[PDB]
Amino acid sequence: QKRQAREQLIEECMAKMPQMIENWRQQQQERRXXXXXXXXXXXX
Repeated sequence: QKRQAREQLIEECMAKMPQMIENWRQQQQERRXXXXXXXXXXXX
C-alpha cells in the first residue's frame, strides 16, 4: 500500500513538473522585465 501511494504521488508530481517549472520560469522572466521597466522609467 505504501509503495503504491509513493508511485501515485510521483506520477501526480511528474504531471505537475512541466507545469510548475514553466509557471515559475515565465514569472521570474517577467520580474526581470518589470525591474528593467521600473529602472528605465526611474533613470527617464
